[PDB]
Amino acid sequence: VLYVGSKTKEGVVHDVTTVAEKTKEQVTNVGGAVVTGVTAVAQKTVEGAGSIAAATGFVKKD
Amino acid sequence: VLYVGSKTKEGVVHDVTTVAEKTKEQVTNVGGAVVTGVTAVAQKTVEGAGSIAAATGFVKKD
Amino acid sequence: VLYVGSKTKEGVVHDVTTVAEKTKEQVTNVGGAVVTGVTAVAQKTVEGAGSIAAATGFVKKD
Amino acid sequence: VLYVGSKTKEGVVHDVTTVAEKTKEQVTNVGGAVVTGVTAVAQKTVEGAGSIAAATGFVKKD
Amino acid sequence: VLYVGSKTKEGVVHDVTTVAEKTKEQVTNVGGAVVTGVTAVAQKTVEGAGSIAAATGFVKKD
Amino acid sequence: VLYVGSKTKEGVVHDVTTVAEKTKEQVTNVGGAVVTGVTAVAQKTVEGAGSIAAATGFVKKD
Repeated sequence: VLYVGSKTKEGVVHDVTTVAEKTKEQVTNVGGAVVTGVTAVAQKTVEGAGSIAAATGFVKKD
Repeated sequence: VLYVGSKTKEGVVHDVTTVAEKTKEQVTNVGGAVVTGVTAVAQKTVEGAGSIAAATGFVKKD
Repeated sequence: VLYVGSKTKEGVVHDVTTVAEKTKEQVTNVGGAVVTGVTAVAQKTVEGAGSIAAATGFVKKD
Repeated sequence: VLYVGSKTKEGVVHDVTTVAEKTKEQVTNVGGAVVTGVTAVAQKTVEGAGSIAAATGFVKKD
Repeated sequence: VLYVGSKTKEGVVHDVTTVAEKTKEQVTNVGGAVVTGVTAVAQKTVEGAGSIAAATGFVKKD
Repeated sequence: VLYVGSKTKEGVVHDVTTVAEKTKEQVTNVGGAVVTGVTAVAQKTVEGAGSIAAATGFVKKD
């Protein structure tokens, strides 16, 4: 790898605008995994066997 | 790796705007994992076997 | 690794604006993990087997 | 006139609800009479020759 | 006139609710009569020749 | 006129609620009569020739 004058953006999250007006919500969770908000995960590299990256709303009952 | 004049952004989260006006919410969680807010995870590298990176709303009952 | 004039940003979270006006909330958690606020995790490297990085709203009943 | 146990309502205006959300308006009046709001006139009696009662948006160039 | 146990309401204005949210307005009046707000006129009796009662947005160039 | 146990309301204005949120306004009046607010006029009797009662947004260039 060798960069020369490189305006690079690599593994990036941006400009995630989210408006909400007069919105009702209601959750009744029992042992599950409810996800309702904003999730902005930015990575570059994940190694490994059996790994898990960026696990939103994940239920693992192995 | 070798950089020369490199305006790099690597593994980054930004500009996550979030407005909310007159919004009701209500959660009744029992042993689960409810997630409702803003989550901005930025990493670059995660190694390892069986690891977990960026685990929002995760329930692990292995 | 070798940098020369490198305006680098690596493993960074910024500009996470969050407004909230006249918003009700109500949580009734029992042994779970409810997460409702802002979470800005920024790392660069995490090693290890079986590790966990950036675990929001996580329930581990292994 | 003679009342006995008389729940009378005579010459009355009520319960004039008026909502407005995200509404633009723009008037360019020149010598006229522009009327844009809420007008609730309640009278009982008006006598006289040539009189005028309850004159909204009225232009009189006699 | 003679009242006996008379819950009378005569010449009355009430319960004029008026909400407005995020509303622009703009007036450019020149010698006219622009009316934009709430007007609640309640009278009972007006006598006289040539009189005027309850004159909103009125232009009289006689 | 003779009252006996008479809960009378005569020539009355009440309960004029008026909310306004995030509302712009702009007036450029030149010799006219711009009216933008709340006006609650309550009278009972007005006599006389050529009189004027309850004159909102009135321009008289006779």
